Amino acid sequence: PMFIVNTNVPRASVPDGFLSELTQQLAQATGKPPQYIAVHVVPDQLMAFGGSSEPCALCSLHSIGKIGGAQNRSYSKLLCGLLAERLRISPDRVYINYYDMNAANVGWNNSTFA
Amino acid sequence: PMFIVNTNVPRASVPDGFLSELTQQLAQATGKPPQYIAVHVVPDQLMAFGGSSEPCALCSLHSIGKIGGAQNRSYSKLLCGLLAERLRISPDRVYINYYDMNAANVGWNNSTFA
Amino acid sequence: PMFIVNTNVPRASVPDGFLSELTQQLAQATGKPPQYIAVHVVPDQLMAFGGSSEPCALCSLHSIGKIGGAQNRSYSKLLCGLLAERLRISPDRVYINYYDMNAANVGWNNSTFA
Ligand SMILES: CN(Cc1cnc2[nH+]c(N)nc(N)c2n1)c1ccc(C(=O)N[C@@H](CCC(=O)O)C(=O)O)cc1
Repeated sequence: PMFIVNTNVPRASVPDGFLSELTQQLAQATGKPPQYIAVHVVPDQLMAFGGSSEPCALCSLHSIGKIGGAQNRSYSKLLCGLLAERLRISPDRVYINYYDMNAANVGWNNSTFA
Repeated sequence: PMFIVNTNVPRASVPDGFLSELTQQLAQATGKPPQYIAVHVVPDQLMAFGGSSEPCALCSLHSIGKIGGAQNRSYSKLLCGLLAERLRISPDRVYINYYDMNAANVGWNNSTFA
Repeated sequence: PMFIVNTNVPRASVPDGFLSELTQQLAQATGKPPQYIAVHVVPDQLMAFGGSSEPCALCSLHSIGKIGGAQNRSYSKLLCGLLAERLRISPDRVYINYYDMNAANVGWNNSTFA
């Protein structure tokens, strides 16, 4: 799985250990080994949410499977909780786009997962 | 709806007010209120189009519905027009990927829109 | 086609010629004219892969057609090879998401490719 957060929160406000916390929490949430979890945080972005430049985040979670109605509700609670606690971003200023990827459409290690 | 633009145009060439103009015009174009619109501009990027480093842009528009052939032609005219007028990017050096998101695959405020 | 690479490798470690090589090799691999190839490299990113912040890359290839099982395996060998040779990223620390875009869902030059 791959989780990306783009945010206008400044770099210095991203706490040490945030990438490792995201890795462990997403490994637990997706049921996949941490070795497969990729995380990417992009601070200092020029972005607005609802016309406002107060703290916000635009995010995506891609996974081969483990994506669906109830699962995505759970991921949204988990990830909004982490963004609120660690980055001080209100959950109503976060969007997360979820992508269920087919194995043939994910390259890795000179091939794909197909 | 969520609109992202990545461009090699420098930050100082992004005019004041641009995020608000994008918010307003996308609200009108999609039929969703400004409150739902997120916009994200990423200047100073290392990118080429057709092998050339002349000004260019790679963009995304994500929406739950309101995506389709005629609508996407209209969005492209609107958004290429804005990028040409405000960022001086030729419309033939812009790509915009459109994504019709399922409500269950969009998270916000601790849940999803399903 | 459009290829994006996000990496924690620093900007100074991206060699001169990288975007040009990606453009030429992707034109060759996809069979599309280089005039239609867009490339984008984003170094200096805060990211981790599998619990490690050693060099890694999260990438996307979007194309109208030219996407499929065998084609994506070939692209992954080509692109992981380039990332290893030029950026010193191990191929097992690379993810590439492939997207077969409908022509009506790609804006360009004030319209779509439909
Ligand atoms: C971002 N959204 C949530 C929201 C709801 N439905 C959607 N439905 C679709 N199809 N797409 C998106 N993006 C949607 N987003 C959003 C943002 C701000 C207010 C808002 O300012 N509400 C007023 C009025 C209260 C109310 O909405 O009941 C307020 O003062 O809080 C509502 C919704």
